[PDB]
Amino acid sequence: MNIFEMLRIDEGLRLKIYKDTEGYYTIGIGHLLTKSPSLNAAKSELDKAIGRNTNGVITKDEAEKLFNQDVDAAVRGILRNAKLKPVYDSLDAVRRAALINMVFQMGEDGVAGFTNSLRMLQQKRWDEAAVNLAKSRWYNQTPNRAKRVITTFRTGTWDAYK
Ligand SMILES: [Cl-]
Ligand SMILES: [Cl-]
Repeated sequence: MNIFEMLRIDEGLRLKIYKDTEGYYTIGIGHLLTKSPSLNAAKSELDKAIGRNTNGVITKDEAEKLFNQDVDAAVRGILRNAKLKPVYDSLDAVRRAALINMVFQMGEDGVAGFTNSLRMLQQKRWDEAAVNLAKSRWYNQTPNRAKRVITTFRTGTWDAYK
């Protein structure tokens, strides 16, 4: 298992514009297009992102390309973030995947706000961090996915994904 396969399990793949769990226009592998309610504003962002007139539909290859950029940007955002970087550097390979997953879903600012859990992860207090991570809107809103990420942090194994 690796970060790509992990995220592919959590986000799915859709080749036509769809609405995410929050109700926002998305396409491919969890690629957020816009927070705007307008489907046209979404199609516009979509075409800008792909470099062609898509009419709301893309191919698998195009979906995968967006995905590659998005994972890349997630990692680089962590590395540039003063709050996140030290956490990431402290972690083993599996748990690093878990932090990347959170960042991809909720953005850098979002994760960076989990101050207390971050400190606990850094200190390697697994069980405590798992308990604190669960007290969040994130966990309340997407409990199945959150549990999977949380289990990855607690255990340092890919069990939740197998
Ligand atoms: Cl883009
Ligand atoms: Cl869920």
